Amino acid sequence: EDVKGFFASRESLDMEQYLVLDYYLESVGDIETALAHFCSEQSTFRLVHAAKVIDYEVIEELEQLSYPVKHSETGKIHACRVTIAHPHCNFGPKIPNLLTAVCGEGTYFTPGVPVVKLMDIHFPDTYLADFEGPKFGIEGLRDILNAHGRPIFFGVVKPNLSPGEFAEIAYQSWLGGLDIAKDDEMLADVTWSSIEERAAHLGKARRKAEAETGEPKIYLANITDEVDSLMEKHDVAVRNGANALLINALPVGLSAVRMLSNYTQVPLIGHFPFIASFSRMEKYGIHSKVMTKLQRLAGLDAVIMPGFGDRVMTPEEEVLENVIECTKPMGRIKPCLPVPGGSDSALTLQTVYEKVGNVDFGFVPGRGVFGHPMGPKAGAKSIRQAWEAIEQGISIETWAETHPELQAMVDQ
Amino acid sequence: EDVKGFFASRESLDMEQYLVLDYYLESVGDIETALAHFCSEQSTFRLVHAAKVIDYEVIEELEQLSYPVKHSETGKIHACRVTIAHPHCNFGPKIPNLLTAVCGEGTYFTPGVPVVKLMDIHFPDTYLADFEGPKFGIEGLRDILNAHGRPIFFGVVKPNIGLSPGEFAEIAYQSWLGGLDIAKDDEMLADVTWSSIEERAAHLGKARRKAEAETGEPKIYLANITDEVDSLMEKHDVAVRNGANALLINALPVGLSAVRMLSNYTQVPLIGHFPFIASFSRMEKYGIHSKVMTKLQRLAGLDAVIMPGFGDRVMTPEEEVLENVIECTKPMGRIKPCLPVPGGSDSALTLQTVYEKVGNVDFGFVPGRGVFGHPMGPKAGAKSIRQAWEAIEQGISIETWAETHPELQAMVDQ
Repeated sequence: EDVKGFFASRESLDMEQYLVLDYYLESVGDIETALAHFCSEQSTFRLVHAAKVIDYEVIEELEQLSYPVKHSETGKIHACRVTIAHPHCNFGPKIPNLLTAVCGEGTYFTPGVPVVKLMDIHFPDTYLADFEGPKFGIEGLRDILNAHGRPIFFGVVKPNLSPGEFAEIAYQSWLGGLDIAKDDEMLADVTWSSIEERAAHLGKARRKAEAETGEPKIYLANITDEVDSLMEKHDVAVRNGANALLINALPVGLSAVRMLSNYTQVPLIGHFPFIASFSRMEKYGIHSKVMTKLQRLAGLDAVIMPGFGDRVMTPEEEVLENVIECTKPMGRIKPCLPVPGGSDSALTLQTVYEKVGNVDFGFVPGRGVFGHPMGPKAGAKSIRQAWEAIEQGISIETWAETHPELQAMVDQ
Repeated sequence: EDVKGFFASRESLDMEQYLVLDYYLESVGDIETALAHFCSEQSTFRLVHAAKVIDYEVIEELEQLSYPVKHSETGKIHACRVTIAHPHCNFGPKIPNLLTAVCGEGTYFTPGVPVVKLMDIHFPDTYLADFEGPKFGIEGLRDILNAHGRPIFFGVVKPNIGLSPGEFAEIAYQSWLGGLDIAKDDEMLADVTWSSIEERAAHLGKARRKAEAETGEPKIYLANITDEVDSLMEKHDVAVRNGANALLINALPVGLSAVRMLSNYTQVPLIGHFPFIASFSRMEKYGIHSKVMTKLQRLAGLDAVIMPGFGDRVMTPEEEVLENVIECTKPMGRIKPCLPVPGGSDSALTLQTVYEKVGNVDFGFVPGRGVFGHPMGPKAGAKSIRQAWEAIEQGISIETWAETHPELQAMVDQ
């Protein structure tokens, strides 16, 4: 009768053979018993195949679960933070198998553990050695744009229009200094706007804008589609002048992202639909930073994510942790570009740069580029003017005094 | 203000062009304003491309959101049930594009609507006409097993992980001799180094064909082929050439779109398991109802869907389990019904209850206890399941039947 077979010191294990997982959970009844059950349900106690508790913290006794969950369990309720060593031989370097083991039936259906949140995953170099990661990363993107020492400026072309109407809006934004003009993540391959039609027009406007400005520009085409169509969509879009591709990572699945990443001739950027369904509860589900880390592992060169601003429904601390997962060392896996999209404009650029602490982010003005009173071109110009005020250590308001496009933005 | 441009009568629309979505939500501020914003964030107003409110019911005023979400909005909080017509021309017959539209950025990040649960999807026949659905479904599985007028009996071969393919094979073989239909891989044991798909399948395939010869009855070896999307077809071909005659996939981990791809390729029934689904479906008032995922799995082409089942220790309410059961079996255009497999705290002793709750024999039964851990072994454990079924058919109680049936009596004893 042995709960203690699911407990090990980190020092006693060959940690190259284990992933390290961090969970929040609420247990019912004897704590160590619940934790062994949790370990057993996610694995087997085979010495080679059991997941093992390497540390835990009891936070507090609770009078009640945080969320009502049907359970027949009897006993004291405790909140716990738990660290588990999980042998990666059980699943291998395969994203669906990883998900199955660390957030699968054992994770959420262990008797006596009704409330669980997967908080972090740490991968040893041995495990990472079987993954490719981003082909391009931050520095591949910067090389394409010849954009050095500054944030990367994104524009979501509004509205969503015929390929030729879209095209002239995008063209103006690039002329005024935007790096990347993208499709909305809800705008892929449809009847009024096929990927073939859109990509031809946008590719022509992109190469024209590169010749008129003397600077590289990116057309970011959304190719979200059925898994069996993604390679063909890549080929149509690239042939026509898209030089970066957007994918909705969770709706297509992280394994599909990995396959497209191995194929792609151009940077891939991931958007965030679906993730909130399992990451919003503060004490249940999967931390959004785990997903950001997984998208990077799968090979996205940039990750669009919720950003800063009081109207964004993700805590600021959580945004900053997602930012770090994109940029931090991870074996030989390239860093990807964090693109925190909040209630942003020329007026919020300084705040975001200050919160991030470096220039390795993408900025997406939600308003005041395409909504700017002087047009899309002057809206893009106001963003570049605000960046230059920041480089000079001058206030936005002082800079605006001599730069009319930025002044119009301060006016609203 | 044209809040009212996002409101329509169902009768004013050509409903063949819309999906019908049911949401629970908690709005902040003016109700109809929050609803129009919700509609707009998920779509645009263009007469062709806007999602529109066709009905809503204000349930109550709340003092506080059900969960404490970070939000700036101020105002009266209301719980609402809302019915939205969403034009399917925006996304087409494409599972990832569907998910992006109805549970994506707009769904969860509309200002003034911090708490949302997607409760149901209804698809018109027009939209269903571009999907295949299950190739085999319930009747294709019954035809393979020649199992009619009874549930389909599953057994998860256990000890689950860390066994030899030859060790695995003997236990599965006894269980088929005992009367089990389907011997399955663990959902956490796919293609790994001490137990490759090629070695398991060869051994299990040989035992299945022997058990068919020994019993005179067809038997299924259900092989777990969960893997990276780009390997699934090759794993299908290895398992099938070795004697797996059905394949198990973890649907959400591989992605519903990859399931659709394998369902078009497959020569054998595909069965979906449920890992991951709970991370978004457990909150009573947030995320996606599990029945939506069951419906989507069916649409993607799974022939059977393993799901939480009945029993006090199962962390899914009974009413939710029964809703999932019906999503598998109900009319859905020309989409075949799939076999619901509600896996609970089950044994020979709980079979009558499940039959009673379901109300027909179109389910899979998965004992958790008393088959492989039956005092007399795996053959006697499978036998006790079949004896319990026979007692149900005669309208005799389990304990009366057990008097003359030793294998069943042991289970009554424990």
